[PDB]
Amino acid sequence: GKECDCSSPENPCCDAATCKLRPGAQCGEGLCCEQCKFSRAGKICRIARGDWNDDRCTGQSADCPRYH
Repeated sequence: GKECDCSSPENPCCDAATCKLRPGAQCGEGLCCEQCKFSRAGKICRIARGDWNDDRCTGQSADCPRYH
């Protein structure tokens, strides 16, 4: 599988030995993740352009997906 919580091998929020959150933070990298923390759900992890469901950052998500 793949547990690379982050993509940077120098990030303090993740770990290179296991490519995953090293500290007790809540994320290694994303658009809705404070310095080692999960933003608050109901947040905007992106901005669609016409009609659909925005990428409301979840209370357990740090990056942002994409529907359109």
